[PDB]
Amino acid sequence: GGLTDEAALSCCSDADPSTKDFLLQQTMLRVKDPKKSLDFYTRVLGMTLIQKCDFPIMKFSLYFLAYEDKNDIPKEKDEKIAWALSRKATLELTHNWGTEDDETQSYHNGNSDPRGFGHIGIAVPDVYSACKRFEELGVKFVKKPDDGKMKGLAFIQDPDGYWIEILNPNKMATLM
Amino acid sequence: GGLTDEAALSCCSDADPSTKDFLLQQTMLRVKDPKKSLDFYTRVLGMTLIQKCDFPIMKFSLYFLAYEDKNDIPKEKDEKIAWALSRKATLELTHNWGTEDDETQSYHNGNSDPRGFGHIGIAVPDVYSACKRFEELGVKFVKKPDDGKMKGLAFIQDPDGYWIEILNPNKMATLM
Ligand SMILES: N[C@@H](CCC(=O)N[C@@H](CS[C@@H](O)N(O)c1ccc(I)cc1)C(=O)NCC(=O)O)C(=O)O
Ligand SMILES: N[C@@H](CCC(=O)N[C@@H](CS[C@@H](O)N(O)c1ccc(I)cc1)C(=O)NCC(=O)O)C(=O)O
Ligand SMILES: [Zn+2]
Ligand SMILES: [Zn+2]
Repeated sequence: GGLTDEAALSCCSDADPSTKDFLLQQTMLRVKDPKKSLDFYTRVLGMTLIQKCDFPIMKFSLYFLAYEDKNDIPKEKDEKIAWALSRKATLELTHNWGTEDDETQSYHNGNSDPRGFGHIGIAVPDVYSACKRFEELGVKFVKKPDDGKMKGLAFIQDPDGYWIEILNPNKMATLM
Repeated sequence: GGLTDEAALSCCSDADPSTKDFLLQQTMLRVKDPKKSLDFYTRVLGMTLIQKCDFPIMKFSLYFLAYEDKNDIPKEKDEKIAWALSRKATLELTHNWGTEDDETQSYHNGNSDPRGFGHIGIAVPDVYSACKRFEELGVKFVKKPDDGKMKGLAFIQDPDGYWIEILNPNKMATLM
């Protein structure tokens, strides 16, 4: 079986005071073609590009996306970086230059061997209307809301095949 | 080369009004042994276990961790699930029952072929003092702050080998 509630709680320690201002800032995914990824995360999911970083010597670019208002992005370069990297829950897309033209390359989504990472998840007001719009836009589904084992939640895929869960927090209580 | 700023902006669309309340709620990682993972995320990183879910029929448990105050967790079951799954920036650890006793099993961190997912990142007030405490606790480092190419940021590993970046948002402006 799994851990009992009691055993799980027994493995948890209270937070040391030196970790009090820590925050979960980002999740990083590698993307083959940033033009496709930027269109997907902004047009389909409504995220905002808050910061683009280029490192010519190492041949890669980074794209930070988040659910933030465009009007809150600072104009000054140094303030912009400090603000972008101190937002909670950002998505960092890494583009290693050249992958978009290489037919033998692709990234692995973690859901087939060898497994590891599973998904990112977006909380929405209504899974059914959000998925109706996704179907209208031609988005590829891993799991429609009424398919699979757990009903009421969905999995879509981004341009690289990463899985994105679509969930409504106020309808999850009957799954357990 | 990579995308110019102008070309990147050209691939972004304004957010459709039906995505206005969407939020980036979780990142899911599979963990071999939840006892080790819970101790690492709570004792080393100071996160709080906000919700534990067990699915006996499918043989797995889910552990949601976040930088949230323990006193804000609702007491009622249904309110607790709605609150936990509407927090931004949570970490979902999936335990498939039995992996902790299987010597031939382990998860892949995404940083060696086949690559995909890279890391989660934690923003802290001071990278050097946080890493000093991590060293005192026996945490395994992928990259100490002054090693590697980008100075001032670190990468530590959790019990499964997943990479966790330690960064100070106010010291990143000179890297570009
Ligand atoms: N054996 C699986 C175990 C994990 C698992 O099965 N996760 C669920 C989504 S719950 C999840 O990811 N999530 O965020 C969540 C957490 C708590 C609740 I309550 C509801 C949803 C899944 O993929 N279901 C497919 C289906 O139902 O057909 C694995 O390794 O991925
Ligand atoms: N070829 C690489 C490209 C991505 C990459 O190299 N990322 C950096 C951390 S920046 C990153 O992950 N992050 O959040 C970040 C973003 C913007 C800034 I400004 C600073 C840090 C890395 O791993 N450096 C190792 C080293 O320096 O030795 C890859 O595929 O992983
Ligand atoms: Zn990063
Ligand atoms: Zn999930």
